Amino acid sequence: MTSFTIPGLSDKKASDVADLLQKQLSTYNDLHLTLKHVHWNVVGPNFIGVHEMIDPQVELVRGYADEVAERIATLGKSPKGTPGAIIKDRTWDDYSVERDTVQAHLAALDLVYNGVIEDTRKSIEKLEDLDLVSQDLLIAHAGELEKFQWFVRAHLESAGGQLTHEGQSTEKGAA
Amino acid sequence: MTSFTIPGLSDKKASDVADLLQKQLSTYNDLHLTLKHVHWNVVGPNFIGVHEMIDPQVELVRGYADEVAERIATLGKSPKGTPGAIIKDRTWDDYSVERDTVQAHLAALDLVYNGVIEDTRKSIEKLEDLDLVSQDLLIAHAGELEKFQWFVRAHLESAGGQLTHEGQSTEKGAA
Amino acid sequence: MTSFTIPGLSDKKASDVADLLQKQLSTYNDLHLTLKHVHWNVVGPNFIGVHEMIDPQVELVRGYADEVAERIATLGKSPKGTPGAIIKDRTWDDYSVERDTVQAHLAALDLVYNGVIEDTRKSIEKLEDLDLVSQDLLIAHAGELEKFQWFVRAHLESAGGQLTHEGQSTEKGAA
Amino acid sequence: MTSFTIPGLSDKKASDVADLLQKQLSTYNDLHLTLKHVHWNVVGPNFIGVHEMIDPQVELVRGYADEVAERIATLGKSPKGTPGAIIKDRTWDDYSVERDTVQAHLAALDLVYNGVIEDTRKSIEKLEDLDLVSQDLLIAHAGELEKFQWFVRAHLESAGGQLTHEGQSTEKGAA
Amino acid sequence: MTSFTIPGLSDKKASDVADLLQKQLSTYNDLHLTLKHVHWNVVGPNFIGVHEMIDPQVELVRGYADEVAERIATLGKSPKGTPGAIIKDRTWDDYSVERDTVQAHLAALDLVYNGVIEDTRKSIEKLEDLDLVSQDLLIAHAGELEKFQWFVRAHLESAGGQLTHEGQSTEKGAA
Amino acid sequence: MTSFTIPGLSDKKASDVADLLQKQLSTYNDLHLTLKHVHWNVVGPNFIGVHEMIDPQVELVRGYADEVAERIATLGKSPKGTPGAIIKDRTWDDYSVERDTVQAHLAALDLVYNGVIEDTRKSIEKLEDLDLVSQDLLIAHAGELEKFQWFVRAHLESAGGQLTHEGQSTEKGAA
Amino acid sequence: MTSFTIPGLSDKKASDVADLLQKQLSTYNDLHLTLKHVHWNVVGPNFIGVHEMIDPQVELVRGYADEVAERIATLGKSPKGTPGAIIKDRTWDDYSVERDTVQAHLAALDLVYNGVIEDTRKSIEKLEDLDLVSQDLLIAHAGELEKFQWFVRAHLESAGGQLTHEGQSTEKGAA
Amino acid sequence: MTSFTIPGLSDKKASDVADLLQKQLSTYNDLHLTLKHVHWNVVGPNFIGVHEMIDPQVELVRGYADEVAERIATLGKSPKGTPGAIIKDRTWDDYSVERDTVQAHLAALDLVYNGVIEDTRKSIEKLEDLDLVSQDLLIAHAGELEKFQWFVRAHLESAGGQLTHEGQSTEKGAA
Amino acid sequence: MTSFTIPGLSDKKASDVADLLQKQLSTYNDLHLTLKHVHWNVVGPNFIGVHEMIDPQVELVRGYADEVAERIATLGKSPKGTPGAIIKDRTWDDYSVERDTVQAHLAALDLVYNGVIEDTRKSIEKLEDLDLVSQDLLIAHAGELEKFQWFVRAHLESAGGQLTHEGQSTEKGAA
Amino acid sequence: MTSFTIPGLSDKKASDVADLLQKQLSTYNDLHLTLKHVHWNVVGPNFIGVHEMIDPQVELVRGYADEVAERIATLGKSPKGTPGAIIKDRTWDDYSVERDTVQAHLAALDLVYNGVIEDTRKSIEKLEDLDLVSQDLLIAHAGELEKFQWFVRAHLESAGGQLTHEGQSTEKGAA
Amino acid sequence: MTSFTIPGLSDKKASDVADLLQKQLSTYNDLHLTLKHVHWNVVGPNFIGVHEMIDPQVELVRGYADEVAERIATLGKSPKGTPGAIIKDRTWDDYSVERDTVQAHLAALDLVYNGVIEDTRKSIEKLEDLDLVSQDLLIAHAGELEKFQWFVRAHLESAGGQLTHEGQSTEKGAA
Ligand SMILES: [Fe+3]
Ligand SMILES: [Fe+3]
Ligand SMILES: [Fe+3]
Ligand SMILES: [Fe+3]
Ligand SMILES: [Fe+3]
Ligand SMILES: [Fe+3]
Ligand SMILES: [Fe+3]
Ligand SMILES: [Fe+3]
Ligand SMILES: [Fe+3]
Ligand SMILES: [Fe+3]
Ligand SMILES: [Fe+3]
Ligand SMILES: [Fe+3]
Ligand SMILES: [Fe+3]
Ligand SMILES: [Fe+3]
Ligand SMILES: [Fe+3]
Ligand SMILES: [Fe+3]
Ligand SMILES: [Fe+3]
Ligand SMILES: [Fe+3]
Ligand SMILES: [Fe+3]
Ligand SMILES: [Fe+3]
Ligand SMILES: [Fe+3]
Ligand SMILES: [Fe+3]
Repeated sequence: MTSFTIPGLSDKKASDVADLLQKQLSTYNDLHLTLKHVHWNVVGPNFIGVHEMIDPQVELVRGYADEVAERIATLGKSPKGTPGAIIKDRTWDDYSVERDTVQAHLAALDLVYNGVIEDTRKSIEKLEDLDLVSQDLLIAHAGELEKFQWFVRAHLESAGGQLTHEGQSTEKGAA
Repeated sequence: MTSFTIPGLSDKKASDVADLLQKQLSTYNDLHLTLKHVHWNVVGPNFIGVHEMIDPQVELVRGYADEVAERIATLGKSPKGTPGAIIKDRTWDDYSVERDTVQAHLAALDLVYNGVIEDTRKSIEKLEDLDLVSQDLLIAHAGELEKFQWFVRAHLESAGGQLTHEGQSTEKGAA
Repeated sequence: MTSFTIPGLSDKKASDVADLLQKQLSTYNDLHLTLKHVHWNVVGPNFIGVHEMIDPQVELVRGYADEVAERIATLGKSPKGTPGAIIKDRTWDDYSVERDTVQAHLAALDLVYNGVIEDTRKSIEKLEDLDLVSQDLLIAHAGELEKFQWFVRAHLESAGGQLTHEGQSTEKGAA
Repeated sequence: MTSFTIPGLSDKKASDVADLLQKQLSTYNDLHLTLKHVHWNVVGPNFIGVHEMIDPQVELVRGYADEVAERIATLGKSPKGTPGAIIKDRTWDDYSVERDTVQAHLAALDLVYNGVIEDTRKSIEKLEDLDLVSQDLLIAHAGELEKFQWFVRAHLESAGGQLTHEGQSTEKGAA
Repeated sequence: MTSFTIPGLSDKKASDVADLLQKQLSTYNDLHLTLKHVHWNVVGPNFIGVHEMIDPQVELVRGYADEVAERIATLGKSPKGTPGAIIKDRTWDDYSVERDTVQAHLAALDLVYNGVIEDTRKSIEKLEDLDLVSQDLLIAHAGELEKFQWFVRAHLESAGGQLTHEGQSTEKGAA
Repeated sequence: MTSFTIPGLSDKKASDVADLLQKQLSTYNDLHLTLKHVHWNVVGPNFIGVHEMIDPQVELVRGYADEVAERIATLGKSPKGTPGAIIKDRTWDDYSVERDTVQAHLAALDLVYNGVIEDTRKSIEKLEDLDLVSQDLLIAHAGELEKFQWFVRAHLESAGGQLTHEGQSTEKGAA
Repeated sequence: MTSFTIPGLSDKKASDVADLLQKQLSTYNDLHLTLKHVHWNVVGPNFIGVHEMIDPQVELVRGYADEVAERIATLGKSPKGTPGAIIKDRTWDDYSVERDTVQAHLAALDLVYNGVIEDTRKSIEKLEDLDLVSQDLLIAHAGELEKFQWFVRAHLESAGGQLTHEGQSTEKGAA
Repeated sequence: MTSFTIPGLSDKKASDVADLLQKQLSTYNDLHLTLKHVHWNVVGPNFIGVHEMIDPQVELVRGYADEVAERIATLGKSPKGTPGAIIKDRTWDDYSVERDTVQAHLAALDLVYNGVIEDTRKSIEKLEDLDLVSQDLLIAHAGELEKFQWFVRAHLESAGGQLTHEGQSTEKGAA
Repeated sequence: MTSFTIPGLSDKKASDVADLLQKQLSTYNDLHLTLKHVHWNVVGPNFIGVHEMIDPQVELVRGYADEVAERIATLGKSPKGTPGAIIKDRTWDDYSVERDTVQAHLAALDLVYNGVIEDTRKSIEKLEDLDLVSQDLLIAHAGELEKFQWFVRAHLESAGGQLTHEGQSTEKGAA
Repeated sequence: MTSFTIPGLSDKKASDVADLLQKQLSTYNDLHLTLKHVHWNVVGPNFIGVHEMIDPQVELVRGYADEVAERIATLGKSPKGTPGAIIKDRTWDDYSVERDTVQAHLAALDLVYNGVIEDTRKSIEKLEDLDLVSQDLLIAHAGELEKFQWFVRAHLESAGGQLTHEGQSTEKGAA
Repeated sequence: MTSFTIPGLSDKKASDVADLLQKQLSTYNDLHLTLKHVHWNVVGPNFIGVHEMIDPQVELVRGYADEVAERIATLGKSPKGTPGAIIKDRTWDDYSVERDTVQAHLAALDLVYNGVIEDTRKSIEKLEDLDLVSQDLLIAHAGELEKFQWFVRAHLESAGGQLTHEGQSTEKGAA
């Protein structure tokens, strides 16, 4: 049973890209479940616009999870997508907010995205010497992830300055 | 802050339907992640047909999770969809198979579906005296869930008799 | 070769639902062939409207036959759909009208539908204690079957009263 | 002119289902006109999201009115849909709000829906012994009606508790 | 609270166009309900063609009601669309026909359209000096309204001459 | 200026196919104008069904005219499609019926089609030795032309026998 | 057999609009046949772009002919669309060009359009006192007719000045 | 190089319509750029609904600019659409707001629309004696422009009265 | 391993049709590659129209290659589609033109088509006694192939006569 | 009011990418207006093909302007899109050609594109050390921009050599 | 005849990218013909799934060939796509398998893909210093090419290990 991988790629690197994506795979799965969670637990006068704004993102992220997963399998390894594998690779805490105003959930998500976008950014740099294709993959995602954050922030942005519920990891904005 | 619910429904029952669906909500979320997991980890000569056969089901189940969740929220409670809430309400073990033949994964899934279809069946009967609408909801699902199992089984069915990897909870069919 | 069935269903009932649907399966197959038959053998000034009115129904019924059939297979049994199995389970006489006015064919069909709708109605009641899902299945059909009859009747309806070619099993309306 | 009805249904029950739906028919017609009325008479910063949120519902309800009406006609009776028949069967008061904030109109609608959902709920129970199909019909509606209310409420919901403009029949919430 | 209106329009005229449309708004609402009413209460050999011919018109008119209504709101006033406002602005009698032949209902509708088309024609002339845009609006409608009448008439037209159930306000044609 | 034609075709035959199609081209142009003419000048209780039944045919024939025309041009000659060229190649009389019942117009058209279908049939046989492709072209048309006639006839067909307004060239059926 | 017309229109004017449109009806029919004629008889290096540019126009004009025709019928009269009625109402000469360069045909068409656009312009002014709706109808057309001419001219336009094959009724431009 | 224009239009008027539209052309171009500008520079809790509400308008206006431009070219003149031609024909000041709340931008836009709708209104009246078609063109636009303003205003409208940031040219509403 | 073929066809003929199509298969493959080649290597003022005109043809031919190939396989033999099999069955020279004016490439293609259309024409006649279905297949193609040539020629056609770069196998037209 | 930016990006670089894109934003806006300008001011025998060839590009560029703009906003800054901001950031001269042959406008555009493609190329290199995502963004554009230029050039290309109106900044090609 | 190229690219590099792509162009053309070849020559129980799995890939590759080709032309050179140019640039042997099991063909293709993916990988690295855009182009392809291989391999993969018909260039797997 000769283990395989992409033509012109060292098993060393293959396993290196494989591990990076697998961590990414779980970030996404956690995220499209979370996103969906805040989708149902939002309340406020601007309920509908944010309620609907989230769905396309959930759809988009689910695809990313799928893209990234099959890339691992193409790399030669086996992708892990059961609830356990998520909690396992997961390095942060399970989304804590529940029924609550849009303003709250948004502020919470903003932070969540800070986590995702910062790690992806890193993986892109790391991947550069490992596999340009897998790097291209994440670059594509990054742009869409970063754009969605701005939609969230723009909702919290200050009159002409910026963000409310300012840099306070894990809540901190009743204003 | 007066708690609400459906017009013509006793808070007693509301909370009763709410709890039933919340358990259902997690079964689905676990299932559409699992389904997706076996989607990427299948191998064999009949790889493509099963690879693709699974996707519509994943799409369908994700919707069910969504339907059921908003029903809870309409009931007055708050739906839980983060990875933790899954493992919490979850009463069985995280899908165990990984890269492996279609035949294996199918046999594994069959069993998984046995779990889901049997609990839904129960909830339907229970719900009958609680809320006909929520019961109708699950009835709809049940039919599609039951139908998908048959697709899986039909792949394991015997010449003219029935199922291979016969009633052996957690694997037991190298034939 | 261990025979299978739906999780949480007694082989006793499974075979009971199975038989009911199989009789239904043949009623449909007979019906979408008949419907199609009258579709080609109609004449009159209102030819086109009835000619086209029938097609959607033929399409709809064919699907019902398909739904019901796979339900049997999901139940564990084997569905029968060859011309013989039809004549076998069939308990009435093969549509007798041929080239003839819309008014005639409609009156003939009305009666045919009386047969189908009355038996389905029965099976629904019977199924109630056997399998709620299979019952739901037929309920869905029933509504569409009953609605189509009204389209047919509305064509025979009296000025403000009702039906022409009044209750006369097997023709009886040259008016 | 022999009066007709559904095969396997007692004229007694037919006329019983017929009357129930006819009352339902007018509730809908009143509702999709009202819904449309508040659609044009809304103002506020969250104008657009609610403006558009209402349309699908108006479209959906209009269909329900249509479904229910043809069911009556299939039952053998004659459906009434002119403005007079509405006011006649109508048992409550004509929507009273006019140009006004979303928050107001929503609170007003919430109450309106309380009326509709409570009566439909009743008719479902009543219909159970009369005609399962007609009951299935309304069950379907109910779920969509109940879901739309939640969209409205979610806009009035409290931080983590519930509804503003709390239980005050006919206005009572400037907060 | 400074009342507004269209740039370059005298509040005098604004309120003048506003009133004209509001009367139009109710004519439409009455009409798309009526149209729908005759849609369900038709019988005859040519049932289906007329049954279906009506729907597009109902859809079209509902839109007109919507167009006209938002024009009022754009004018600065508040549009009225509840069942009461209809009966209020309404100057004629609630459609009187019920279950009955196509020929009858058509003849009845013809007359109804005579009412609508004659008043719209008038409003167009009146509006000419008030607001060309609002006039353009109704002109558009008029053409479609007038065209639909011809479909109705063409059904009643004489061999090569014209209309049956000739000029007899409120029925008068058993031929 | 070397005249061209299809590779492997004798200029003798080319000009022979060319002439046949050019006569066909005018038959079509005359026909899709006529068809359209009777489309606007029909009256009766079954007005709508026949009104609409004609349009697809007009669309279809217009295409045939287009197909046939470019075939001529591909043959090397120049197709003629102005009103004059029609009257020129035309060998029969300009459709004579005007505003009149469906029954009349249909009977008139039936005859018109008898003309078209009989000449096309001939051209097919003639073309067989000239150019199989051009023959295939007309065969295709023929089937659709012949089918449309049956729609027309089926409207005039006798109880179980056949056609009314029986073989009477240029009218002859007030029954 | 009481002759009919549009509600609120004097038979005097009806017959006046009727005649104007009937002349228009033939102009269109002549035009969409002609347009089609030049569509097949064009040659040159820019063959394809003009070949295809013409089709949408033919489709558009055919519709105009249809619109205008049913307007006549709605007016109470009977529209004439057979090849004879064309030549009859026709006041100019049958398109004379045959196989020939785009440049030629375009120049020829330009002139043809000059005829159509100038007469329509007139009818619009005339109609103003007769029927605003029928006037609106032609105004709509005019814009599309005028726009298509510009496409044709733009092909003949001078470096920065204007039109080639300058004002020379019936050919006159080998340059 | 003989200058051209629309058949039946005096070069005097042509150049008159031409100039009017050219000013309109620049108003639009300025507007769909501005609209787009505020589309990106909005912030607030109701960010998404207004963010998206603007796009259809930008798309619509861009088309208007296109329609109007080709009308000029059809008139015989040459349309100007480069950034310079805008600033040139432009008679007001370049949109001044930048990153800022929806409420602000809306109030700013309202005023902008007041400018556009008032000038278009004028041009319509002026054009009436010049070219009915070009007048029809702008009438069409006007209705859509006026309607969009109402969407903007409805967001600023008072409880039951009207507009906030009341008549204060160039800002004046922190409330 | 019993060799198969179409029911009711002599292995003698099967192998005869098989060989004919296989030669056709390579002609197509060569052609849709060539067509594509000239698609990229065209230059001139009429570049775009011809650039795009070619694509549909490439798409169409590729399908023909596919149709024809599976027909061989259905015949019992094995279709050959690798670059070698092309050059093998190929009896002419590899397209020689490269970057060059439309006029050139067209003239070159014209000749290429002369080759294809003449051989197909032959195969049709030959096939007539072998297999009517396979003959029908090629007849269909032929018509589309012949039509495309005319598009090419029409670009080279003379003022009113015909083709430029007249009958000069392998170039010969700088005019 | 804490200023924000992308997670894992130094405010130093953010403002650096921001400025680069803002210059790009104006290049695009200038370009899709210009492109549109030449779209209306083209004349010649190949008018239509180039007229239409331009539209997709205008649509594409407008999107790029939108993409790039929201990227700035996501970066933390504020995008500028009013006519003034264009002229401001603009470093070249406003498109100078007006009504004129395709050949001219194309040659003019070619040069315009030389400007855009050369600056984008630069920004890509510069961005490489600043933000890979924003670099990816422009790379995507570049390919489409570069491809469109080739369409333009291919129209000016020499027999087998290259470009006409050879390297002559600001016109220089009457040939 | 001044030779051209992309703005901001040295003719040195242009010709360097040009040559790389031209080799790529032929690899693709060879591949989408081959792919298609194995598409028709497959047999087995899993025939259909692989039969259909291949088509999307053939469609995708054909596009790549098209993309890459126009990139060359945009670079200034001339793309070569005739069967000869393929065999010329081709450095390996023409696909050797013919009618044969899926398992065989897949194993054969796997190897073919090893060739393509390894060379593309190389060209990407090489191109990095030549033209980032052309590099981006191939990166995109690579990902899709690599993904398709995995579909092929997954069919040959071992129970939990990997690939059958293990590393044996040119067949070697009857197991
Ligand atoms: Fe997915
Ligand atoms: Fe997938
Ligand atoms: Fe979902
Ligand atoms: Fe949802
Ligand atoms: Fe089916
Ligand atoms: Fe099926
Ligand atoms: Fe409806
Ligand atoms: Fe209906
Ligand atoms: Fe509507
Ligand atoms: Fe609306
Ligand atoms: Fe056509
Ligand atoms: Fe054509
Ligand atoms: Fe038409
Ligand atoms: Fe029509
Ligand atoms: Fe546009
Ligand atoms: Fe345009
Ligand atoms: Fe294909
Ligand atoms: Fe195929
Ligand atoms: Fe855009
Ligand atoms: Fe945008
Ligand atoms: Fe392609
Ligand atoms: Fe291409």
